[PDB]
This record gives sequence, C-alpha cells and structure tokens, in this order.
Amino acid sequence: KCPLMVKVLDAVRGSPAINVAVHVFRKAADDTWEPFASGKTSESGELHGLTTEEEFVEGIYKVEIDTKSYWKALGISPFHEHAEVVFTANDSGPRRYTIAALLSPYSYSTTAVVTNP
Amino acid sequence: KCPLMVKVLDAVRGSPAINVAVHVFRKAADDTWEPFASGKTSESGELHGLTTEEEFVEGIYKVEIDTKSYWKALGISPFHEHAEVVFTANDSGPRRYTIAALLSPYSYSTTAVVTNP
Amino acid sequence: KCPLMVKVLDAVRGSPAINVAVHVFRKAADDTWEPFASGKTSESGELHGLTTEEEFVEGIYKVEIDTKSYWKALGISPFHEHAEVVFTANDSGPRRYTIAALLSPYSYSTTAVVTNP
Amino acid sequence: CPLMVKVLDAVRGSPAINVAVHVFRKAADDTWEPFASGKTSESGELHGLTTEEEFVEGIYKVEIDTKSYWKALGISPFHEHAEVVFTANDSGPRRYTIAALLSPYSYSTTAVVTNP
Repeated sequence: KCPLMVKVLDAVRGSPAINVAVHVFRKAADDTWEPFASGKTSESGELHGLTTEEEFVEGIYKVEIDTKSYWKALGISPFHEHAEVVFTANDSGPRRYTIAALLSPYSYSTTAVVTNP
Repeated sequence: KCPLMVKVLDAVRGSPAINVAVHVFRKAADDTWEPFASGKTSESGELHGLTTEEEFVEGIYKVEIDTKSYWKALGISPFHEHAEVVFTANDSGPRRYTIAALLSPYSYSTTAVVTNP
Repeated sequence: KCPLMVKVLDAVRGSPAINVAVHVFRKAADDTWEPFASGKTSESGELHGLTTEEEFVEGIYKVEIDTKSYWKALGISPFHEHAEVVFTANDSGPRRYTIAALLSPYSYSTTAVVTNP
Repeated sequence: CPLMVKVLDAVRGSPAINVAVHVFRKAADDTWEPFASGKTSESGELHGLTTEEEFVEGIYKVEIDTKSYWKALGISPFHEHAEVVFTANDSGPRRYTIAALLSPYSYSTTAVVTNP
C-alpha cells in the first residue's frame, strides 16, 4: 500500500517493538547520506509517515533502526548499535517496498516484499 | 563427522545453545515415524555422529529439536513446543545435508545447505 | 482479530506465496493429530478464519504448510516436504497468537507474536 | 581472526562464493576508515582479516557485497549490501562470529560471542 513500510518485531517478548527510533537517509550525487525521513516505532511495531510517492525518486536509500538504546531501556546489553537496510528503489518504475526487522539482543533479520504494480 | 549435521544457535545470549535435546526419525513404509537417532546438543551448538553413510537411505526424514526444556532451565517461558524439520533426502543420489536452527524465546529459523561429496 | 493467523512470504520473488495449502491439527488426548482446520494461502499470502475463541481450546496445536508442491509448480526443486509449527496455546486467555512464515527454496523461518486482549 | 563472516545462500542451498567483504573503523571524526577487505571462498567463510594487534576497542562495521552476486547468477536482487554495525572489545578481548544468510530480497544476521 505504501512505497516504503518498515516495521520491527521482537523475538524475546514475542511482541512488536515499542519506542524504537528510526532514521531514513538517501544517497546524494556526492555520495553523502543526506537525511530523508525519521520517526519512532509505534506500539504496533510499525513505522509510517516516512515518505510519499511524489518525493520517492529513483536512487539508493538507507533505513536505520536504533536498537542499541532500545535494549538498554529494557535492561539488556545488546550487540548491534543499529540495523541498516540499503536498497535500490524505483529502478524500472513505481513499486511498493515492504521492509521487515526481527530483532533480538544479539541478532536480527531483514526481508523485502515488492508489489510490482 | 556425520551425513546429517544440526547446528543450534541461541539469539538472546548470542551463543550456541547447550543441553538441547535432538531426535531424528525416518519414515517407514507404513507412513509412521520411528526413532532413528537421538542425543543432546553440545557446548558448541552442533550435532555430530547422528548417522552414517550405510544408515543413510533414500526416503523421508524428520529432525526434532527440543526448545521448551532449554528455555525453562534458563528462567524464561518460551512459546514453541519444539522445532521440527521434515524433508526428502537422498532421492537424487548421495549428497550432504546440514541443517541450521537459530533459536529464540519466541522464534526460530531453519536453513539447509547442501554440498556434493 | 482471529486467535491464530498464519501467513507465508516468498523470498525469491519478494512476494507473498501463492496457492500454498495450509492444514491445522490439534493434539488429542490419545496423542493423535486429529484435523482441526485447513485452507489455502491467499494471493496476499495470509490465512485467516481457522478458528474462533470458543473452538480454540487450550492444548497443543500444529500448523502445517505445504511447500513441496509450491516450488514444483514454479519449476524449482524443493528441499522441505512441508513446514510445521507446534506450540502450546491458551495457557491463560485466548491471547491471539500469530504465526509468520518466510519461505525460501532451501530455507524457512517462523516467528510468533503473543498479545493480551 | 577475532571477526569471522560466514555467508550462505538460501536458493541454491550452498555457501555464497565470489562475494566481497569490507571492514571499516569508526574514527574520532565520525569517518569510516577502511580496515580489511576480501572475497568469500567456496566455504562461504572468511578468516585472517583481523588480528589482535589490529582488532582494538571501538566501533566497527562489516559490509558484504551481494548486489553483483545475483547479477552473476542471472537474478535481479533487492539489496546492495549488508551492513553489521556494532561495538567491539568493550571489556576484554573475545571472539565475534557474524553469520549472514543470503537470498534475493532477504537476508539475516546473528552474532556469536565467545569469551576467549
């Protein structure tokens, strides 16, 4: 439904992650990660308000999820400082990309779903 | 080592799991599951010496990994009863199958990597 | 929402799985897997309507996903014959369990999300 | 090698081959200093890319080049690379094992930490 939907689940409490910071960047022509969007992970573990179709142009994007502090909040010292997903968007036309994240104290995984209208 | 290798990793502790029971079944001609091998997971989180080339035949197999006993010992109530992998094996000739399982209190993942002799 | 939702994603094409048979069983008192529900994975990759709060009694369950046929249709030789998830349920309250499966030709992962309505 | 990168393929069910690995360092000026590089062997594992003389406390980063891999095999992938950012040797040396399960449109990561 959305051109970019990133959401986070927890593998310890079996619940979507709560209060996890998200930062989105884009690769500029000079290879600089200019900020592109930001937000906070909702109680449902999903992030929205990132972008619309009009400003989502072809190029290289990067999604960053702040996992390091989230585990300190719950009293566990984690491994990763954050999680980063880098992908090409709208290479051959408008698509719909879904990004998933299954965190853990010392692990995570990422998947992608492309609607290809 | 063994024709069938099972590697079990813990996510929250970032270690291979220890004291994890493993049971192996082989499907008979009567469509019933019978014991074929069993054992406990070592400190390295791997299973070795389960079967042999003579014992390995072309049929349907099943690998069972006990997780609830593993998590209860550590003071966390898990979700899954156990982890089980069912697959066809050796139908196309002698190959090698190694099965990896990454555990969590509320999740697990299975992957099979096949190498020719 | 339904007390037990199971959904399947395909990694290879980055889309939800299509035409993947789902069978749900419940552990009877005689350690027999009597059928409980069944269905087919929708074009959106999600399966719902398996059970209600009253039917979903406390006990041990098993969710079976037919993956061997799924790859054979699309021209890929599978590894796994099927995927199965076994867990305890309704320890105290319905809890609206959620089961998620991510498919690859030679790998698959499952996660569980537990709430308290 | 304190750091090990172990990569598999979920489509062919084999360790990934001919994929490049790069390691960086977090400088005090927030720059990424290259630290080591290589190409994955037939076993999908890497070793000899770090040493206790070079492996020091701070913030590291591991990048696994996967975009070219699927093009070589005739598949259009999704990601460009996998990045694993973490701290290292906060208190005492230890062995870090960083796995990665690759597939088109999907990948995973798990870190295994050993006391010595």
